[PDB]
Amino acid sequence: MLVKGNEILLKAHKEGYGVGAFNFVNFEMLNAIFEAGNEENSPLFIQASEGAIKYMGIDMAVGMVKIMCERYPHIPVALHLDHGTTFESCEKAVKAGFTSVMIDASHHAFEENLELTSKVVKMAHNAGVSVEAELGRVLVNPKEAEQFVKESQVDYLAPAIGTSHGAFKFKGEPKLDFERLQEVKRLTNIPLVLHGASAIPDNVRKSYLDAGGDLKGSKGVPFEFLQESVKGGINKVNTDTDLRIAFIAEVRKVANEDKSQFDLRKFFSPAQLALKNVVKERMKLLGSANKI
Amino acid sequence: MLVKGNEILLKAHKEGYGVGAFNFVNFEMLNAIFEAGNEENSPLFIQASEGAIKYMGIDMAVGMVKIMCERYPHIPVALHLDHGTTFESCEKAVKAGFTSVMIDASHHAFEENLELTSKVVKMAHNAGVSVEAELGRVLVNPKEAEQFVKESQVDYLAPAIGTSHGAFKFKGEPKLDFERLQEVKRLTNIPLVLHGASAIPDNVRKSYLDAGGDLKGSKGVPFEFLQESVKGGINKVNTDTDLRIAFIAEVRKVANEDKSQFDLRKFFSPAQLALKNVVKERMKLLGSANKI
Ligand code: NA
Ligand code: NA
Ligand SMILES: [Zn+2]
Ligand SMILES: [Zn+2]
Ligand SMILES: [Zn+2]
Ligand SMILES: [Zn+2]
Repeated sequence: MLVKGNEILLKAHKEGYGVGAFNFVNFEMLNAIFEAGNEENSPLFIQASEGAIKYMGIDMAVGMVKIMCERYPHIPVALHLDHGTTFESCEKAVKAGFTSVMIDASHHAFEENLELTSKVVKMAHNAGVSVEAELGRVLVNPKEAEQFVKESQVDYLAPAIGTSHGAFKFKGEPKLDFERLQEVKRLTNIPLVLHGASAIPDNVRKSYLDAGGDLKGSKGVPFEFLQESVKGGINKVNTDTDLRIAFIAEVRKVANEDKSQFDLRKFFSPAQLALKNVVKERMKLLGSANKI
Repeated sequence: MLVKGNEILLKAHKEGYGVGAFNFVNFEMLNAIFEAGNEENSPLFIQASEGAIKYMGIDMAVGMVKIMCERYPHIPVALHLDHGTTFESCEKAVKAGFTSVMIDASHHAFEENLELTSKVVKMAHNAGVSVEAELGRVLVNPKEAEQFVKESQVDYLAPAIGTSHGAFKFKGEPKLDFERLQEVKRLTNIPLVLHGASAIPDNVRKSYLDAGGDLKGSKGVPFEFLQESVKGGINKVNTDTDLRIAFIAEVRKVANEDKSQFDLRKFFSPAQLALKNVVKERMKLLGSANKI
């Protein structure tokens, strides 16, 4: 059932596992994410970026998730606004029925970030909705994180410890500041969020290139860094790129191998399966499998 | 809003125009169809095959359409089960919120076709749902059609007048029996349905071939035959193949021109536009534009 984001992440926080936060932009992605959670007996964070919401319509985004929740009413599900850019955007998500909203003001100075975050928190908490904020761009200041969390009363925090959104994360070898993660965790004692957490698994890379795609030397967060992140206190692991590559790899493959194929189901049933499997493996990696 | 299929088709019947019946299998197809209906001020018949319902789940098929209707509440919309093959399938569609159901028993002899159709009609009319049936494979016997409609109470009839499904309709020159259509129309005085009515326009074919697609010498119903069909009494024009070809053309196109592209919206926003334009033009051709 559809629940406050903090309901899910407080449990992950206390028990020391990570919950994948999986972006979707249409029915096929959403269906595959839900089937993965059902098969791995794992809670789900479902997130939609502002762009995904513009594409679907916020009414469709919420509506499709509510249908999927009724289909799998035993799975805890949070519906999360990913990288909300304005108070008004977070407010619209709250009104539409999102159960978690992220406000990204990390590009502002501390005082302005804190002020905007606090305003979102007041609004969202009055409506029973949980709030994520971000600190750091470059890396988080743990004492700043400590005061930020206490002052804003935000539910979870994304501290910058060395990740970038999308492919092409690291200018070489993957590096994450785990001692800084541990300090943030110690001082804030709340669920923490990792952005830019796609790993680009080798099998997903191989299916994408074998289908003719070009990943342009992208580097994901290695699996061991994700596991060490969770050990350091990460409880929400934002995952988008991995899903998109796996999905479009299969779409490209169908197009290549049958130039007369125009039944959408023939493109998107294998795409769903590939996406579903990435999610299932990620739920096992992060420790959310069998936590229902 | 969401209305009984007969509400839309009775108006078309009485005023002598055709309403396109457009199949969907996911959100992108449904969104494009609805934007077309909104931009051409046209009533909408939205169709889901049994395969599409299995792919989406009938709860999602109905759910997404209801969301779309609330987004465009000035548009009359019927949600129609396309080629229901059993009573139980039609009954499940009625229970899920479909407003029109088609039972295809045209492969049975007249007596068994009529018996199953009448059983579906009694169930669906008790629930306020309209019913379509089919006669002919062999082209329709107009005198059978007259008795069939009188005895079954079915709301609209698909008579076989020379069309098959999907691509590869005519292995030569297009040809439809308009004399037999006019007779069926005169004897039944109900809305009539044309199955296998995709035209495969030249521009859609070209886009698909331009993107490396292979249409294997497929040929559709020419626009002038579709217009002569509506002149003869066709009021519902089943359209599916044209939508898929135009959609997948743009998908293949995006895959070909950028091997690093894996943002789903970059594949499906141009796909939606190409599908919307096919639908808009078809609505103009059939005479449903500006009938809202
Ligand atoms: Na987020
Ligand atoms: Na039909
Ligand atoms: Zn992010
Ligand atoms: Zn971020
Ligand atoms: Zn048909
Ligand atoms: Zn048929």
